[PDB]
Amino acid sequence: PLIVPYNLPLPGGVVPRMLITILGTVKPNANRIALDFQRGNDVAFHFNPRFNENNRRVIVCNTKLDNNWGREERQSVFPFESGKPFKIQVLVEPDHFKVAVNDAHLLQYNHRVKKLNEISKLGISGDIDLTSASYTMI
Ligand SMILES: OC[C@H]1O[C@@H](S[C@@H]2O[C@H](CO)[C@@H](O)[C@H](O)[C@H]2O)[C@H](O)[C@@H](n2cc(-c3ccccc3F)nn2)[C@H]1O
Repeated sequence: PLIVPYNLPLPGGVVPRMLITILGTVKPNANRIALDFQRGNDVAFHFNPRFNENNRRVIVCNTKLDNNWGREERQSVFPFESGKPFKIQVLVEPDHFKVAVNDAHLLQYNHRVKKLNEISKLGISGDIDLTSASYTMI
């Protein structure tokens, strides 16, 4: 029952072995969700489930630098369902973010922003009831 959009500070940025967990429930008739791992105004890793892009469900990932989006990476495996509880786990690995949803691997996103210790905030937005957002080292 956290307020959305939600800003989770990531003190000292991210680092390999850091696991970020987001628990929530998708709203009925959801349109979109976004996680934005931010380095100041830049978005190192945007993770964006879209429930209706041309009547298809797709996950779009990208990076925003100096207010410009780059090349999208798209994943049609789509583990979310309107109305249902989810867990997103984002594990920082040395050369990529590794994302699992509901304990099943979903995608990896290679690091474009390389100053990992400056990726100091996670924004959580869109059509969810947000239960919790936290991090730990594994
Ligand atoms: O690349 C990734 C970006 O994509 C564009 S749309 C893109 O536009 C291109 C140019 O026309 C096309 O070339 C390309 O096909 C098409 O995907 C989105 O607006 C961006 N966004 C989403 C959101 C957001 C806000 C609130 C809640 C959830 C959210 F997700 N805030 N910003 C971002 O997701």
